[PDB]
Amino acid sequence: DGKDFRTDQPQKNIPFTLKGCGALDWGMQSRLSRIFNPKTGKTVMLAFDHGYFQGPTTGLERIDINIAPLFEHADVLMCTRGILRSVVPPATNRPVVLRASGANSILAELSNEAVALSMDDAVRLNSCAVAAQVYIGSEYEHQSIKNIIQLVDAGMKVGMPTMAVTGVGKDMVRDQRYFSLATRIAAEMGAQIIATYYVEKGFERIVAGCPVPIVIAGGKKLPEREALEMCWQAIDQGASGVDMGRNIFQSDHPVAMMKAVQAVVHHNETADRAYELYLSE
Amino acid sequence: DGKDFRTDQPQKNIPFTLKGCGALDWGMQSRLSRIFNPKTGKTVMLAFDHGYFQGPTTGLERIDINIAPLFEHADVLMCTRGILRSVVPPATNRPVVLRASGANSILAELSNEAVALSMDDAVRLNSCAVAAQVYIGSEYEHQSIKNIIQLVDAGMKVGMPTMAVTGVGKDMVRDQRYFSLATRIAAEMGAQIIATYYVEKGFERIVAGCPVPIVIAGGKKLPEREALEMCWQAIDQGASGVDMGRNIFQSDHPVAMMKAVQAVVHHNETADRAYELYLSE
Amino acid sequence: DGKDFRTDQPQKNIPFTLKGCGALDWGMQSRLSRIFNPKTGKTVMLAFDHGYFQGPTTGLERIDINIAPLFEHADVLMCTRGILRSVVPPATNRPVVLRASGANSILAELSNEAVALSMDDAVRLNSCAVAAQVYIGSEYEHQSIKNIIQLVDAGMKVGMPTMAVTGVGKDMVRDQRYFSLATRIAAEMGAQIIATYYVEKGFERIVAGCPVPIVIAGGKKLPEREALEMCWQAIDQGASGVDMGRNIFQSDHPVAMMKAVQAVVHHNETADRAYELYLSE
Amino acid sequence: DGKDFRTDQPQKNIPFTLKGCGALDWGMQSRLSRIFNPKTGKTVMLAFDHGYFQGPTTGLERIDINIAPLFEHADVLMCTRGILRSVVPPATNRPVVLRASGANSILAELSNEAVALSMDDAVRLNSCAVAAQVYIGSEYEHQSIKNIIQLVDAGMKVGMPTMAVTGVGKDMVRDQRYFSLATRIAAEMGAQIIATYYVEKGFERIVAGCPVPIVIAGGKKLPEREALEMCWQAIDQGASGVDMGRNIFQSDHPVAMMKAVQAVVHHNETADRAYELYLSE
Amino acid sequence: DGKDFRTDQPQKNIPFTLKGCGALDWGMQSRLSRIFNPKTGKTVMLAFDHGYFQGPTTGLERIDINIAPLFEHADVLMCTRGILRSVVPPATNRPVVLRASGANSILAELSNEAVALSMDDAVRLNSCAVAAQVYIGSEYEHQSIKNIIQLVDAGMKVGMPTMAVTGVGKDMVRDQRYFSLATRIAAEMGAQIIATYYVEKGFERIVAGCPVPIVIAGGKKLPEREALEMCWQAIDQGASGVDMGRNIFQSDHPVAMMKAVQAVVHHNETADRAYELYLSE
Ligand SMILES: CC(=O)[C@@H](O)C(=O)COP(=O)(O)O
Ligand SMILES: CC(=O)[C@@H](O)C(=O)COP(=O)(O)O
Ligand SMILES: CC(=O)[C@@H](O)C(=O)COP(=O)(O)O
Ligand SMILES: CC(=O)[C@@H](O)C(=O)COP(=O)(O)O
Ligand SMILES: CC(=O)[C@@H](O)C(=O)COP(=O)(O)O
Repeated sequence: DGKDFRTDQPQKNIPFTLKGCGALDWGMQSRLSRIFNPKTGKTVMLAFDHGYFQGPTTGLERIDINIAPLFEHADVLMCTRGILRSVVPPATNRPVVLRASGANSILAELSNEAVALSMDDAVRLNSCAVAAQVYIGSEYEHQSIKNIIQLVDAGMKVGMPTMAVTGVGKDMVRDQRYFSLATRIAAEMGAQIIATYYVEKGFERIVAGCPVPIVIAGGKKLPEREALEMCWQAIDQGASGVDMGRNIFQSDHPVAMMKAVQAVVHHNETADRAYELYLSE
Repeated sequence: DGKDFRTDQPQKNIPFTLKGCGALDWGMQSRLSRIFNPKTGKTVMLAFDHGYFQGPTTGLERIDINIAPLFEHADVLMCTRGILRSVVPPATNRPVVLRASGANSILAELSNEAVALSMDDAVRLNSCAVAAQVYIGSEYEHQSIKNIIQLVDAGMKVGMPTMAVTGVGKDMVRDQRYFSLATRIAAEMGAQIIATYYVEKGFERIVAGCPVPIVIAGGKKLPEREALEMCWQAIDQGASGVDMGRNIFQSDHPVAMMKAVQAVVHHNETADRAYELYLSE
Repeated sequence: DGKDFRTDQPQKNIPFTLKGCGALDWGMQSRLSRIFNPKTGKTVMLAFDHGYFQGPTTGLERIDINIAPLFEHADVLMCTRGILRSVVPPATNRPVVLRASGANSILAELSNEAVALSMDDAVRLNSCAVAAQVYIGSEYEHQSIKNIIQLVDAGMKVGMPTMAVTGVGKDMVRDQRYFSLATRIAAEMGAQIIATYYVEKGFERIVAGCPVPIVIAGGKKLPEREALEMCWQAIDQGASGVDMGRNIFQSDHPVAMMKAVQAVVHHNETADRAYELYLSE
Repeated sequence: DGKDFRTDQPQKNIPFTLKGCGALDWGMQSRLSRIFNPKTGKTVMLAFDHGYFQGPTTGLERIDINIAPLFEHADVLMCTRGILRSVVPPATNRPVVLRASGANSILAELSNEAVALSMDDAVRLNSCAVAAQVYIGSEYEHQSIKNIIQLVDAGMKVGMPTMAVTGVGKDMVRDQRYFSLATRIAAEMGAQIIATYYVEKGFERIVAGCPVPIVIAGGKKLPEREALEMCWQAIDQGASGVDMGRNIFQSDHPVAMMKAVQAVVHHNETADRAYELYLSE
Repeated sequence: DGKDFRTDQPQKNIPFTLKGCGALDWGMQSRLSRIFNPKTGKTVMLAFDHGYFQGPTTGLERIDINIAPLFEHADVLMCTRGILRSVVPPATNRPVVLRASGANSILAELSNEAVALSMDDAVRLNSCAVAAQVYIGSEYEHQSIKNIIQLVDAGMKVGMPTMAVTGVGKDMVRDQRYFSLATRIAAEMGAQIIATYYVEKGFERIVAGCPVPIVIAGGKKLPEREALEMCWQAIDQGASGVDMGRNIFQSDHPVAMMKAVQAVVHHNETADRAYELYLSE
């Protein structure tokens, strides 16, 4: 009778502010919190998935020795289930984003992708999301959009987020009007995280037209403090993070490279004080 | 070129303020919005499912004649699929909460209920929610809780809210500590709407202790002037609406009783000016 | 001794008058009534699914912003699940018609569409109908019908209506004899809603030849006084509503435009007395 | 061109007037229409399923010999799948209603019934409806209603009507208050046809309180001049037909009895005028 | 090339050290890493599912106010789906252990539990594990074990860990020989996490005899200095962590108390360098 139900204190719902994800089930919003830091709304994603069509890329020839010491320093790991089960220790304890597409290679057509793992297996490995390429304007574009749909159709049954990454190929003009077309279609079809390329004009425009968080692709490795201005620019006009690739594992200062990348995204750091985490390491 | 992405304007998630329902999928939140008014957060639910174990209850002998003109002034209709399909015209265009429990009758033990319709048919009939009686303290309580468990498990797959109605047994009172026990376990098991009966002391402690909306059922017929004080009291110390059966259709002016409960719930009306326009019609 | 079954007054079924929808289950008839007002039998549909193959179309760069305040003034909203969950709040409380086709784009063949979301997810989102493009006379005409067939097969299990939208090419003469070919087949295939374009000669024959309701596609952006004339005569020749977009959200006065569209549709307003209080607020 | 769409003539829906069945899918409305003649809205059903718990009951020892010549003068046959496949020839071309309950007998508890055939097989047998006993007030009242629930849930997936037969005990009074309770519970649960017994006072009130068609069970053999008054009284009080087992096949002039029953049910003839067409044969 | 395959340096599998979990799939091993900290192999679990059969016990009347600020201090949360979706924010970003048993209450038999959630929904809710009570020696012991058997069966398909919690009666004077029975059977049946009570004589034989990790349940409220002696004694004698419900939300220093529990489990902190992790507030 002296117990306190606090009748004086009205119940009020606590808002979920991750962009365009305010009308999702708890679990899907839960997995998204593992990727996107709840304080920050952004992520630093470590991609080491390129072997799914490229093979032993420079720096991913040995995942266990040169990429293993880098896991602890990533917000979220991105790889394949083959790489995950083989060389990525479960005890590493980081959110994982699975490559669920493949059946392409650098010797044949690049857009000829199919779903590379079932949602059944994405769940069994306790994934936070699945990722697939969308290839608008390429030969097998129809199929590429269909891969997303199947993952999204499957993803809703289980609360598993889908990442659509807009994949450019051969000779294709990277501009804002294309990626605006490309990112939006993926988001329009239902993808909840978008991975894209930074564009020097109108990146502000691809993010705005995209209702859901947007992440940056690294591109080819530049000298180790390079376009952290790219990251800084990306974060400054709305990118929700970076899914950096070779730009990290091929850096010759891999643990010290991302301590730099953290700062630009979460620490709202100037691009040129990213070098203040220096390569004198 | 002439496009306006309003880059000056960051995208913002709009909070869903309905109590304990801020982390549900769009469709489930959508279904809750037909029932729970999105700007007042409350409901006036018309229950006439009483015949599912009582037969032709008084006021309910002819649903097509005496209840048909009331569909139109109700927020939500509550009946069985048998009544819904037979005499409730689809063109009524009101949210329906289906009675999904039964296999008991006033001739036997009354807590002896089982699921009376599959989620398949609730979806087929475009239900906004499914409802079942839970009988805490009764001979057959275990099964009644099991019914909700099944309905919630089935309901989550499809975005269908589940309503639990606290059916009291064998005069075991019917005080606050009992309804706190009944409502919370039900809410704990996963039901997003809870129907309970009003008590004259401490109804505020039942509402506060329940993580999801609580609406009260009308009970046996009272003088309409004694019955809107119940509504006024329930809503004022936190009820998120009403599920009023017999205090509507047993009255001499159900349509005028209608508006009066409506006046109390949504319009924050004091008790007797709601009947000061009960007799105005 | 106190019951009144009013045996003198026989039960009489109340007819469902919606054209060609008199032999449907309650739930399917229920869903059609959120869309078609049961008193007028008509609809005003706000289409903002344009981005599903076009990207950030002019007027849809910010759905979150410029088209969102217009939701309240539409009878039914039409969009994608990607857009719906991201930027359309559940509290909007409007019937939704989901874009259920896609995998095409402005860079490739435009008739090459596949089903873009499962019936599983349409239910989960509490859709009122699903829509797909049919491309009669086009390269992927066959597949476009197959998608329709597939949607009807899934919809019938669950009581969900399918809307067929006529897909035009850069090749095709738009006349009465053609839309009669396009609309009839879709209706013949099982579609309960057909979306087509107005023709200035013989539109009365397109309406007559279709056993189910016909709604108008918006067509190219017009001066608003041209689009209410488009609206008035089609409804004058039997149309059951509009599936309008750019004549509303590209208008520089979107809210004032739909009230003008409601009046022409519903209130049998002549187009130039509809313009009366087009300039209200 | 010379086509006649006769656009001056709007399409108008033709109502399905069968009581409480105006909101059913076409196929379900189709099956109910084979049973209930749409011109009279009534039926004469020849029930010979008695062997499912009674064994070779009197008059039914030889279905192939003393019941076979009666099929043609019946509107719909009611039997079990065992009798149907074995001794009822397919070429009979009459509607059949399958007994879908059993597993009881005259040597044990008579309410102890379970579902006796899957919906898979009712369809396989081109059934127009499935039937089960409901045993209100009995030991297995719970089970008997659950049997109905399972059949109605299954029937809705397939457009198969379910008939509920008020299985009554007994030490228990056959008054209107009982059949009103039994019939209402069954109809409320979803059964589209209810078979019950005629009572000399307030049967019209059993009819009025049931939203869906009511057909009467024949009961034990009466003098045929007495059974035509039961028929006359029942139809006069709102009943939609007959479910006549023993008052037909136990008569020594069964064919002439069904014509006598036909006259009362469809052609609205008096009992004493239907009686001299009971003779004449 | 620019390749470095380190042929001199063979790949080596990283051993997974969690007790009895060296033969599990990555995903299952992954989920256990969110619960048992990879540094220590230990956990501090915050249980507040008590209401699933007790209703609003003291400290749990309002989860959102007095339990919400504690999310910050446990390794893993243990609760129900009803509490989770309603009052636990996804942005909490915490490992969750769902209550997967219920259908009991304090007014009836307490061992009368059933499986309370589909594995489907635990996955949808991104659980790290599901938990159920085992009631060895009680009247409904059989079902409680089957509940465990079923959850593991569902879990093994999906890589979802099952926790078995030992449910005691006041039949039993509870000692070491008995909890040895309860813990072992469950682990034997397949549960990978075990919850037990401390016994002051022979707790060493329960942990050694249990092949999979054991966490101790707090039990009823005791003074914090000896309750931290419970934590120290259990952890020091091989227990792998705590599943601490009532002994935290008992304190007038709940928030400052778990740091005392925190330190003892993770750092092998002395019980009474721990009584005063009060300080200044
Ligand atoms: C198939 C791909 O697109 C990968 O190459 C990838 O996305 C990794 O990131 P980056 O290193 O390309 O930026
Ligand atoms: C147990 C019941 O009676 C339910 O049918 C119910 O909750 C309807 O409410 P009311 O009729 O008591 O107002
Ligand atoms: C496939 C489409 O393009 C439809 O979205 C459509 O045509 C209706 O909107 P409007 O663009 O005609 O106004
Ligand atoms: C199994 C039955 O009892 C029903 O098939 C039935 O009611 C037959 O009619 P009657 O034998 O009562 O005339
Ligand atoms: C039977 C219970 O009460 C469980 O819920 C439990 O043991 C949780 O921890 P504590 O209450 O022992 O601290």
